[PDB]
Amino acid sequence: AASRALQQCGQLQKLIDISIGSLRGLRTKCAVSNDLTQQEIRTLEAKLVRYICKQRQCKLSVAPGERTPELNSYPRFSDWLYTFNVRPEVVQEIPRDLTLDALLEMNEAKVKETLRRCGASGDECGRLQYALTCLRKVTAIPEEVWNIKQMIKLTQEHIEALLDKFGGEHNPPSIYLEAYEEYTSKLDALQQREQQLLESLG
Amino acid sequence: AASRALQQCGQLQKLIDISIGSLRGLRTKCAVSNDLTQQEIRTLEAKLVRYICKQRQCKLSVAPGERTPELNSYPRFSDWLYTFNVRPEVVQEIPRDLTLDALLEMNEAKVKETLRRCGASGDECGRLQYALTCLRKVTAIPEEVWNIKQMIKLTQEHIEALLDKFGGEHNPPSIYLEAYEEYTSKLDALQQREQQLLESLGN
Repeated sequence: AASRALQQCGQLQKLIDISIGSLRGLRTKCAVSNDLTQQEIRTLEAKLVRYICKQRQCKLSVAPGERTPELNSYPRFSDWLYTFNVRPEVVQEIPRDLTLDALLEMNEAKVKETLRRCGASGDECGRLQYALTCLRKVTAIPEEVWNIKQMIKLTQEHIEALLDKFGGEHNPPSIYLEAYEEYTSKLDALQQREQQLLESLG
Repeated sequence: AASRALQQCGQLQKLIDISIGSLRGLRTKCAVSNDLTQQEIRTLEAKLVRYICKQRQCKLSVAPGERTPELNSYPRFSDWLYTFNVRPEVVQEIPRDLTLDALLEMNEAKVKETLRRCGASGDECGRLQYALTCLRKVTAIPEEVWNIKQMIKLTQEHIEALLDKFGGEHNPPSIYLEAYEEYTSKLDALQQREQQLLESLGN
């Protein structure tokens, strides 16, 4: 179990590193005051949180007894902080032995006071408090199978609704065309993943 | 301009209504403790915020003088609250004359005390405070043109990096395959929109 978990964290870390690069590019090379830039930042932040959660789940699936220190290093605290755009001068003022696992364990008043000691902004504290709540909520082929099937049904219904409201127009709005492309793509990704899960279950 | 802005708000509202339905389904028909469910909820919340901001931009691009009350009704405050999963018992305890435009005008202490008086949770107050900050940051064909071109370059680089790290594998991880599909799709959506913007800028 430890070998499989460490391999998965390493794969997840490649996605994280790529995504952190793209997030920095959106934040520095794009117009941040633009509503599409903001949508894409939020979407990439969401993927990074998912990848970080999956690394943590991989580490916790192993019984605690001597899961290799390489395995215990995932997820990386700096990756999570960078996901929520914590200023790098604040990351440098963070204690070395402090981990995301510790933040999850403290109460809300202690989290905020710890962030303030590092110089975190009031805007930065609410980000991480919200992030810990979204993180804590999350912390199985058949359970993944059922959930993916519900998500396919909703995605099919979303596409049908979009087509009902905008289909067959000769000057379709760009904002509709973006949703059409994304959701028909999402349906194909989900249907593919469902086949992967039905095989794993079978 | 009032006619065009109202028409755009109407199109945007159709996307909002559809998206609110899908968000409710994710929250009620799916496993909310699942990390893919959470990603998809976050992604739909992001689109909803974008649609609401675009409605607000449409209303504000028109000079204020007698823009029709139908136009002034966008965005709808309940749509924004539902996007951040505010409990309906809290929505009912919200004053009628209270608008999203007013919350944007208040200081942080005023926002929190107003939310608390409606019975909002501590998790709901920080959620909406975070939402107002993300909202306030946002609140033009050539500016859209330039931004899309930067986003295309990053999307292309993201795909190239995905293929560098995972391309040519015989058992590719599902999580990679999901990213590959999404980003190659996103590149096609961006490049199509770039064509549309280059046409509008041209004329």
